[PDB]
Amino acid sequence: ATAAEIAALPRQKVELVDPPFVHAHSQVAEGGPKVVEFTMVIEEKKIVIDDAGTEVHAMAFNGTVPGPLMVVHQDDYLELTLINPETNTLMHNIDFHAATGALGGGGLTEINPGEKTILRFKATKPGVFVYHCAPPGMVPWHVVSGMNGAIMVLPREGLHDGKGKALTYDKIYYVGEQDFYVPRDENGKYKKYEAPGDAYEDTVKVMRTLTPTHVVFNGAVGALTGDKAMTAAVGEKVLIVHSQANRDTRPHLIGGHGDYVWATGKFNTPPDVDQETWFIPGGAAGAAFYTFQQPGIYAYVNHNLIEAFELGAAAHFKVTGEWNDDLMTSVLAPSGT
Amino acid sequence: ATAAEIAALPRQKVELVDPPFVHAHSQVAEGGPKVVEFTMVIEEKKIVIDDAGTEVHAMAFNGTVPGPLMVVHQDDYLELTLINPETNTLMHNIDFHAATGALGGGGLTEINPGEKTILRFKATKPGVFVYHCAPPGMVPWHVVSGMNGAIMVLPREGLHDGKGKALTYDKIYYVGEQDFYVPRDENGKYKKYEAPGDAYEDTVKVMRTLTPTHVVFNGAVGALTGDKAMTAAVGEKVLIVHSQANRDTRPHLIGGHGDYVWATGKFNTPPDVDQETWFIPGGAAGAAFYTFQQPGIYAYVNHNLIEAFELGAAAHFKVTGEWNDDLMTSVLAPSGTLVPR
Amino acid sequence: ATAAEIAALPRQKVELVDPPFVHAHSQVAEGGPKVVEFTMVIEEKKIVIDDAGTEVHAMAFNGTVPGPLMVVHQDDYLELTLINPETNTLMHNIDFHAATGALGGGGLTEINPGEKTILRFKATKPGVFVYHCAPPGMVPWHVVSGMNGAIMVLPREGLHDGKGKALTYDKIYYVGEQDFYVPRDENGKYKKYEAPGDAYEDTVKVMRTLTPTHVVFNGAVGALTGDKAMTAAVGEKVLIVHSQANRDTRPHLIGGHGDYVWATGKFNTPPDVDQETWFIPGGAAGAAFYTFQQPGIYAYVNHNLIEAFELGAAAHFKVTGEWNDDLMTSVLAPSGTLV
Ligand SMILES: O=N[O-]
Ligand SMILES: O=N[O-]
Ligand SMILES: O=N[O-]
Ligand SMILES: [Cu+2]
Ligand SMILES: [Cu+2]
Ligand SMILES: [Cu+2]
Ligand SMILES: [Cu+2]
Ligand SMILES: [Cu+2]
Ligand SMILES: [Cu+2]
Repeated sequence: ATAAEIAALPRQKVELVDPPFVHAHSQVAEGGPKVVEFTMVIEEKKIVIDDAGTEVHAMAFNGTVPGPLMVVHQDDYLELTLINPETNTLMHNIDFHAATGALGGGGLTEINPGEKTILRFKATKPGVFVYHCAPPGMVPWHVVSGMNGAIMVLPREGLHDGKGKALTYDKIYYVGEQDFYVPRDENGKYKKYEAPGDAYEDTVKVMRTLTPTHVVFNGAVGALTGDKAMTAAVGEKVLIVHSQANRDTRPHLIGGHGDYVWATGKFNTPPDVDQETWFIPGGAAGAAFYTFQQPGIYAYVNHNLIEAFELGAAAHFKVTGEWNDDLMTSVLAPSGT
Repeated sequence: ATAAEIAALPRQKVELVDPPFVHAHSQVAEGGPKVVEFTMVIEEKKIVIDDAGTEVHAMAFNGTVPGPLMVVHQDDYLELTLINPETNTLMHNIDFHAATGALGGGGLTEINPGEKTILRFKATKPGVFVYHCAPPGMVPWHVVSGMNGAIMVLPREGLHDGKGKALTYDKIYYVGEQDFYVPRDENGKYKKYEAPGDAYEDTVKVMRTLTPTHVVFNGAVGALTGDKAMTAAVGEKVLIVHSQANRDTRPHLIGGHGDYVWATGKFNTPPDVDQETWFIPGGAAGAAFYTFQQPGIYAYVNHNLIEAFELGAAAHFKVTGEWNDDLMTSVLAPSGTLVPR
Repeated sequence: ATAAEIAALPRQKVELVDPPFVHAHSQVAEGGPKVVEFTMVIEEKKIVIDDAGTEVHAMAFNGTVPGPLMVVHQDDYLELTLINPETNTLMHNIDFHAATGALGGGGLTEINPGEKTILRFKATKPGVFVYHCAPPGMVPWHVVSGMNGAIMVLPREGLHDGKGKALTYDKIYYVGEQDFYVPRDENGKYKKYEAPGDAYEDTVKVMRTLTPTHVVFNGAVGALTGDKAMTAAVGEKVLIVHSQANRDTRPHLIGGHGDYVWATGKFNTPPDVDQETWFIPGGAAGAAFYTFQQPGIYAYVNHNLIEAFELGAAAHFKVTGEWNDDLMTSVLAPSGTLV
């Protein structure tokens, strides 16, 4: 498209919402290509990531870890206003893995506290994609302080299976998984600090072990449970988008499956089917579609079960509806032999 | 299917066999859906996992690590009687990743010592799938104590390649890979404990390093070697099911390939072909089909070679038959002069 | 093929070049099956791998880490002369994951210093494949001392997408990624050793932690950056072959994609498309095809960004050509209240 063709397209402003929900959008595009406008404000903030009161100095797009999901259609333009408020201490930027050129946008969006910038890129490839901060010389430190999220670039005709049949979800959730590297003192207790830059050296030492102290969804142990358990009903079709900007993961729905999984996250790569556990490499997003068939509490985990049940990587779905005895029944409930 | 329709189905009782063997089955289903019956007793038992004599309190379905492979066909029902004998100390249950509902059956099968339960599920999706114990609050410790295995839900029509041509194997093996996290003392020697519970706190510390001390097939270093090597002949078609309930692996047949690999384990996902090394994420099973072309000893490994040769993840195949110099020949054997060094 | 037919095939000798470059070849085969002859000399030598002067006693096919890429077509034979010079100290051999039999050739190629051997195998399967040394009983030590590379067995009709359209690259690069395990003393300083065997017990202790001290391309931190960046132009089609003989990696082109990725490395498995980050398990090679669309500097990384930017696994591409403002533009450059 020429600059005059892009000038003539409609603009749409979107209000973002906190993960794991996703802002309003249409699965099939409503209209020709648009320039879709988003704004995120970077907040350097303390987050508490476990029930021992462990703290992280988060570097949080729109104040959440992960940052929020942006949704556009293929060949729309995503136009981001990124703001780095004067109350922050570090320079930040943004790399969209969905984008083409200038290190994903990072080369064009380096903003010191008190600056803003506006980047536009054409979303030429359909899929779910990581975005993350990447300041030269400090890249993994920002990413493993929670400065990452994902976008979804839907095909203009919505999702389809490998054979071209429509897949339409009722619900969509976004699970961002985070590896944290929290320094400990000589007694094994997690250290606290009064500014992000005070933890830097201690944290690089833990990062270089390649062994996270915590692996969590939505920024904390247990965050996607209780008030934030994800909801569905028997018969509803749910898309679960999962990202991990730095480290591999292997998502699994305990008691369910991934009926269709774009494990690579890319919708022109046909999805795998009937998955028990799928694999998303560090630096990517993936998406699984499932139709619930049984009610109950489900857990949703990274299936390194030490990562899930010792280090924090477990969420719940609460699912209403009628039990199906054909699919599963207790013929004899636990009872003396 | 209604309760009445399920009741009218034929029942078949299977006698399980120990890994890496798989109980007798038919590749193509014989007749219509069935309720296929299995029984396993859980044994908490000390096992040795290396030639030094290192000792784990295993938590073993049917007394083996891995637990045995159960084979049914798509839309059969798998009906398991699971028994937790009164000589065990812990509650156990089972989660079938092939099943739908109640945490894969875990929510409906928590048995204390002295209890049994019968779970039935419809095997709706074809593939190989992990199963493992999962007591709430203690899940990884049971699974990395060996309490996991796999099932295979064959399509009713048997296996096919991605273009629909039949793939019929002559033998099958099940390789269960287990990461173990054994505590060490102040000088670096592995510790032994009187009961499973005495090991718990020291074992969780090693688990949280995410670094196994042992990574093994069939429960111990070298278990599938020597008189326990797997075997085949030139021309024979072998399916190798591989599972890992907790941690990634990357299987490889040294001197062979995976001609067709369902790396995800799911038979409605077309298999990769011509693979050197395939990848099975923790929490899953996969399957590779190969036709042997050359005789001799092969190794089958996790191709993190430190895991294979330092931590235990290496098996052998002994293959009989004639050597094929078209496929490979030593044009000049190692030769030269005997030099000082 | 009868014995006289195999004996009558043409023999062609090919000169290797050092990674990340690849020897000249044709994408579509030229003529019928041939026996393609290569020779490699193994060098044991000390290499420096980071800006602190840390040393590895490298075990290097053809004198490089990784060893060079050999390129043949499907149903050619690859006939390698492997030479272990008398100034080396260790026995070595070679396992081609592309080959069938004898542990990939390792059982037929065990050569002490002062020996040579010639192995021929039929390249029956198309794809990129690891090769590595594997002396029984010391396999991971040789591989993590750098003794590994890859080959490419192209289909005779060249590459194609999943629909059958031809995919023809202008350029090809081979990135071999290496995990090293360098012992440290109790102050955290990397240790140095007189002879390669002197480091063996300390190095296996590091190996057993499963945590590399360094993760590098072309054998050293920074080897493919700066003035050693790989190059392309806007409009150019580039195939990037990547291998890792011992440990998983997850390549990513920062500011680009893998337009077609044979993530398994095998050309009869249809490529994934539009990839951000692909995944190559330890013990395999993979290949990504991309057409560059934007000029400027790119980084090409293992996207565990701690492995990329703390442990060494980052390369650059320098790309010439015109900026495309349709694909990306700065609507407002970084700014505070005033311009
Ligand atoms: O089935 N997840 O442990
Ligand atoms: O070729 N297996 O090391
Ligand atoms: O986009 N690589 O960090
Ligand atoms: Cu930042
Ligand atoms: Cu990135
Ligand atoms: Cu148990
Ligand atoms: Cu599970
Ligand atoms: Cu060697
Ligand atoms: Cu190998």
